[PDB]
Amino acid sequence: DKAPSHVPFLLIGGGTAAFAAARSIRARDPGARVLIVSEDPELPYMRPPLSKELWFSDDPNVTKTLRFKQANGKERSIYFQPPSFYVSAQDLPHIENGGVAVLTGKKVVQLDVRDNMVKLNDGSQITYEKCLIATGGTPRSLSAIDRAGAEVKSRTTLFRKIGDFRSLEKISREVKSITIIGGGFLGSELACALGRKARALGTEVIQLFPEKGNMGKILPEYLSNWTMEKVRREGVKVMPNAIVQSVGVSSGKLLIKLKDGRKVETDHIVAAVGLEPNVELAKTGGLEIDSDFGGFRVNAELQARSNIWVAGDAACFYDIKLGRRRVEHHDHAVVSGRLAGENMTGAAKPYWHQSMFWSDLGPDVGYEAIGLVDSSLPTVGVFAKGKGVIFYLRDKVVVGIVLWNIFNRMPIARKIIKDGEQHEDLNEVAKLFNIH
Amino acid sequence: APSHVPFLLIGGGTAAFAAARSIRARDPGARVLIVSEDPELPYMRPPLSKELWFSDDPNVTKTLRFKQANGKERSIYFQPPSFYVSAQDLPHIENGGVAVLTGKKVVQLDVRDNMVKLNDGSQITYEKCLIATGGTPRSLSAIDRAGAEVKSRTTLFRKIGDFRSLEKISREVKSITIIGGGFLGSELACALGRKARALGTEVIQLFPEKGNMGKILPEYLSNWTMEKVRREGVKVMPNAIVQSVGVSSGKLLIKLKDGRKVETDHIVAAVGLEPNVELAKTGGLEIDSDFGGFRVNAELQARSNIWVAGDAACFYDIKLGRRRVEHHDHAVVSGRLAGENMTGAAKPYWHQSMFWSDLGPDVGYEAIGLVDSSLPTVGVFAGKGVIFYLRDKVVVGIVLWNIFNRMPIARKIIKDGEQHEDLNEVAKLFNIH
Ligand SMILES: Cc1cc2nc3c(=O)[nH]c(=O)nc-3n(C[C@H](O)[C@H](O)[C@H](O)COP(=O)(O)OP(=O)(O)OC[C@H]3O[C@@H](n4cnc5c(N)ncnc54)[C@H](O)[C@@H]3O)c2cc1C
Ligand SMILES: Cc1cc2nc3c(=O)[nH]c(=O)nc-3n(C[C@H](O)[C@H](O)[C@H](O)COP(=O)(O)OP(=O)(O)OC[C@H]3O[C@@H](n4cnc5c(N)ncnc54)[C@H](O)[C@@H]3O)c2cc1C
Ligand SMILES: Nc1ccnc2ccc(F)cc12
Ligand SMILES: [Cl-]
Repeated sequence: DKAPSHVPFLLIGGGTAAFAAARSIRARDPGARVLIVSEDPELPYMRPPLSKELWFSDDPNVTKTLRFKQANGKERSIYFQPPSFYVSAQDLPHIENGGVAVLTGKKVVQLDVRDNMVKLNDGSQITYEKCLIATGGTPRSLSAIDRAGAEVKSRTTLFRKIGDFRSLEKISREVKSITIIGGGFLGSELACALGRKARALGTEVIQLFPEKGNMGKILPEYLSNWTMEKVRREGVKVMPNAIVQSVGVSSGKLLIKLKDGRKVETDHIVAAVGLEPNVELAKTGGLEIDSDFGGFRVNAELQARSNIWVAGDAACFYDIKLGRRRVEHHDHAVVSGRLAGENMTGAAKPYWHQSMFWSDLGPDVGYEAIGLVDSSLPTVGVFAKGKGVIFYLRDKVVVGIVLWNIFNRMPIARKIIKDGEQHEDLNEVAKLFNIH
Repeated sequence: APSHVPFLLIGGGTAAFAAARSIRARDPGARVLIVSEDPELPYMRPPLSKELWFSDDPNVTKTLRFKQANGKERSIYFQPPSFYVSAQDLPHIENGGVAVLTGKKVVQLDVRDNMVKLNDGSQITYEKCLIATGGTPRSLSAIDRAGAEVKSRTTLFRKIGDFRSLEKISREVKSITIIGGGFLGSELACALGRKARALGTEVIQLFPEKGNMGKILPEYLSNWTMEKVRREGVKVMPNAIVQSVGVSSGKLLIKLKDGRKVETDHIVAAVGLEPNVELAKTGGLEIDSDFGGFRVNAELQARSNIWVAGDAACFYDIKLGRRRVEHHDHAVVSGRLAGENMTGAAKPYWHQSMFWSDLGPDVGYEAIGLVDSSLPTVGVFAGKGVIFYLRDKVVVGIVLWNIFNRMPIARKIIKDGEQHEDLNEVAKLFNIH
């Protein structure tokens, strides 16, 4: 498709934050003409299903349909909207009452803030009246894998996109051993997914990471340790306290050497070791980057310059209640994207409604969280019967909450963090989550 | 006070006035309200440490008028009172105007409701707001830990009242000690030194650095400046760190960490500035933990309808990085820029501001950009000279020593960002051969 020379609303990146902004812009300006520029070839879609529901689908064609049943039981697509919801970029300036167009397979490579203009990888130039940067991030790699050969790189997956789910799902049906490097939520979710698939095929799934347990940087040690046992019981060989020294090929198999004496033989590697914000457009744009948290530095309204906002994983924003942060959650991309779209239509609203996070580690372990969640903060945990709540404290105030197997109570956790009261007994607060 | 005003400027100093003029020039019917905690109308401060001390008129303390370098006499006030309109008539007068509400302090900022609250309970809503609160002079821990008599005999020099009180003190006591080697402390030393020569009194200046402006100028130039300050009738004591200050038989006794002790009658502390950021709490506005002040972007904007300018603004310089500048011309430039952006300009800080200092009649300094003695420097001299401050193989700051009317040249060198193969050739641009 050809890109129009001018568009009122330009959204750079075609992910969750961009789509939520497009929906928000259209809801507030019913005749709005919104162009999304996406380097990926796919229309906007949500990523959480790529490590969860799509692996537990009953439909054996799930790799083709990309449909899944939600907790409510209703089936849906990973795509936020079907193609019929969008208009073509060529017809965008002509269609009555405007619409939302997605220019796929195109990357914005230059940003001219003074002239309100971008340049694409094919030389096309597009002027805008208001611009959203929603470029997300790029998965990090391991130094050991960067130093390894080309064969190792070709057998290492950085799990982010639909193509990664399709390649890894097919690999899980062809090889006998897959090793996941990374103890975060993504690595743990993939371990449970591959663990379930391995039980039916009789294959091997290994997860190794330097922490003492899964999500060691997020959950307290005792809860991190308990989570590791549940991941192990999903058919996963979990190796905590594991630092990769090198990776090589030995008789067709990948050989992982750890800083200790242990060695791991496997057929394929999946690296889930964090994200790097896509901030390359800051150079040509003269946009400030945050050296502490990374990403584009924006204010409480997600604004960088007069006609430029940033949302999603790439936005380092000022939280008037919690301080300067950068969040990499799905619901944050939705909330921050929606907020940006509103401010692109004159709302002038600060980030106020805190976004939630969630993770499913099998069918028996569900986590929900909100606010500042970091195992380095002091914590108070209250548990009962299997379930519990963990409060993260700062300045004698709750700044983060993790709900373990407690659902439909995120608004309560959100209000506790908003009120910012110095509680004399967190066990009484725990009763708000039906913990007695 | 009006209940509502389109343009509200918090603080009545250089940045506020420049913003009001800028707003009025772009929106000729604009109605601008300045809220100033001081009782005085907007005025420039540089004369308070220079021209007003070298005036021939013995009534200068009353007139607050001085002769410029051009020789034309003027007031420290930016405009006469007749230039302003009253706050009562501001919402009614044809074609609007600029009003100043003196003796009133904004004590609360409600960003959500576009509303401020004054110290007298008055509430004022706005459509666009400029925070130009400047800063407050810092004090010394040694003087804060001292008694009330020490505090009462220590001057923090910033306002008209400080000039009047210090001028009177210089005619009543025999020894004044300035603590601080910066531009303010050195200018006051030369001023009191000239005034002391006619009375035969004493002026002492002590600071921790090896010389005047040790944090700004390279060591060799800082030392040379110290000798010139001494020749103005000043006893300069470098490498001096105050350990404590007390009163001994009616005299102030300053005890230094190195064992030295100084007897004096009055102290002037010129040891830096603290940005007035108290409104950030109620306003939910971010402060910069590195440089201090309100954190704003390249357009000096904090929130949708709030800008910050002057000494209190920590802004992003797209060419030089995040900074906070405390110069007179920066308050003028940033204030003007804010006013333009408050009327839809959407312009980033681009025109670099200059600063200057006069240390007597024989030493004039002008500088621009990032000027810091910790940066690598190259000095080219001929009585006069230029000092280049380098970073990433590029000139990021320039100091001109006794070279005038060439700041646009220095400004262009920093803008071009060229990697010069020979800075001696560049010095020829400043008539240094
Ligand atoms: C497998 C997986 C599972 C997840 N599961 C969960 C979960 O269970 N719960 C949760 O809370 N979060 C989860 N997350 C995190 C959540 O998906 C992210 O926070 C969210 O996708 C971030 O949205 P975004 O719009 O900021 O960026 P992205 O979704 O990454 O979208 C950015 C898009 O812009 C493109 N782009 C980048 N630069 C340019 C450019 N210059 N020009 C054009 N296009 C460009 C990128 O290619 C990408 O297509 C998961 C993430 C992954 C990868
Ligand atoms: C004695 C002296 C000599 C100087 N000489 C030079 C020189 O030679 N060259 C140079 O480049 N620079 C010089 N400077 C620095 C220059 O004067 C300052 O950079 C300039 O005044 C900054 O302007 P401003 O608007 O940011 O703040 P200010 O001029 O300080 O104005 C702020 C005003 O706002 C008021 N205010 C604060 N908070 C509130 C509130 N909540 N409500 C209402 N009002 C409030 C403050 O009382 C003050 O009146 C000198 C400064 C001083 C003090
Ligand atoms: N000459 C000066 C006197 C007092 N304060 C100053 C602050 C900044 C500056 F650049 C110059 C000053
Ligand atoms: Cl000291």
